[PDB]
Amino acid sequence: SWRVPTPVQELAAGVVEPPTQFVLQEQDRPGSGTLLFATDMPEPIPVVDLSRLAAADEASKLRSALETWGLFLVTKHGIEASLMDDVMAASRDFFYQPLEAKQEYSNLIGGKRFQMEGYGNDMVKSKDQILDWQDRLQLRVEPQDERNLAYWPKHPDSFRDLLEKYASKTKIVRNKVLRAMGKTLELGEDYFISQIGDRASAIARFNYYPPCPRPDLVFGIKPHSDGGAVTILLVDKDVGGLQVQKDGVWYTVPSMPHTLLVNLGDSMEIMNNGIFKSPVHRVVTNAEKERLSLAMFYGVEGQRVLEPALGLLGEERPARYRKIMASDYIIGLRQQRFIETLKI
Ligand SMILES: CS(=O)(=O)c1ccc(C(O)=C2C(=O)CCCC2=O)c([N+](=O)[O-])c1
Ligand SMILES: O=C(O)CCC(=O)C(=O)O
Ligand SMILES: [Co+2]
Repeated sequence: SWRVPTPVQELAAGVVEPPTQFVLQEQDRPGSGTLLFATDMPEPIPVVDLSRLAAADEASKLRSALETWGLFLVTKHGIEASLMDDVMAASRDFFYQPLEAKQEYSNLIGGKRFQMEGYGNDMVKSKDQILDWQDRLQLRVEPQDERNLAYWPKHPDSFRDLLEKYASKTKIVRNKVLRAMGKTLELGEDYFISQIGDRASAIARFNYYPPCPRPDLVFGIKPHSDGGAVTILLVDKDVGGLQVQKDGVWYTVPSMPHTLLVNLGDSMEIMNNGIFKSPVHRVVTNAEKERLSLAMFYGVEGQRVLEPALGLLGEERPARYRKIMASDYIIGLRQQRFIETLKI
């Protein structure tokens, strides 16, 4: 039974204690037993005006942010507040539907076996696995010919249209960030555009974190780094919870309305020879309100061999990561963090 979890939104309704499968060992808890989860992020806060990324001072801000945090907030990103609010409303609308309606999109293929795409939870591997306090709807967006539209919610009926339009807007953001990164690494503005390739990948993950009566005991999403090249994250109504690790310390990622958060993923850490790192991040829950986010994961095409860019290497700049085909990295990332296995 334990390999077929009931959605946390159901298990959380009205409870005053988290069920045992969500409770972390005391030393793993946010605050490690206590109620102080994270430190405020010190100034300067990493914020990048995406419309001015060709100005030298703005490019410098992007570089500083990537060296320091591996992530940054973006303003002037070209996405209407109306579209951001509507795509997150469509997500909320879906999660508020009855369990049996959402389960038509279940990622448990016969109610028993996990796959990534669909509505439900991440894979449960071992009965001792501590589960995260969240549900998610995860969908293949690109390459468009690999989509399985049977997993895309039909209600509200504008869900697909809104996701398609939003993702076309975050793809613009992806391209601007990647071009700025090729330039600052002196690899050519185009370098990462060519890396992701014609069949560049895009996955949409709608996260739903129910309120938790004991946020000191659980993770909304456990510490992790993302697997792709860059992630573009939208947090609905800027509800707090997202935290980033730097030097063993957990820092609150600040909220800014109508902004996006851009963070690097493991594929970029490999490609850029670890000059910038893929940041480890987590979500802590709260007692008062649900929290919703939409992560757009952008990665390289499946056949691309991930390796440190030749332009970053030389006699005194050895490769720090071993070569691996992108699809094999993602599979290995699924089944000690996985990117450490690639270090040489
Ligand atoms: C959830 S994740 O481990 O960050 C994550 C998982 C899979 C993918 C994605 O499907 C890609 C391709 O399909 C296969 C090659 C690698 C590439 O990454 C992404 N992505 O496109 O960014 C992220
Ligand atoms: O909900 C968030 O703010 C973070 C989501 C996240 O880390 C992920 O979906 O990989
Ligand atoms: Co993440």
